[PDB]
Amino acid sequence: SMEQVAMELRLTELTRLLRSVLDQLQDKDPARIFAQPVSLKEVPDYLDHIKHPMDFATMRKRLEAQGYKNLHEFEEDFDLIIDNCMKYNARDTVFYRAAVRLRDQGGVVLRQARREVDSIG
Repeated sequence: SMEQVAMELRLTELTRLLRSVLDQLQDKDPARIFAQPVSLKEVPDYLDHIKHPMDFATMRKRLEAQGYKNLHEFEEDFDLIIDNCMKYNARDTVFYRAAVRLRDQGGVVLRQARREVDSIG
């Protein structure tokens, strides 16, 4: 139908916007701490601690499959990156500290994203 197409164009444009959001958030991680999944070869107990692992490469795969229906779903995955890190790693670690800085700096980007998503519909 024409409606299904219109809907598909909306999703494509959301995907376009979320791709720009993702790039902006990932720039706030210049150390690439959150770029890839925690390695289960190198941290073999990880899934005993963290039940829903997440990382920027995994978000990108979902994004490019158009698997984010709305900004909330995208934000859920970003929050998992941060929250998983802040539980697994102690406060006095470069990992924890990187998550805090990513959360703080990401907030600005996500605040405008939500306005843009609502604005453009």
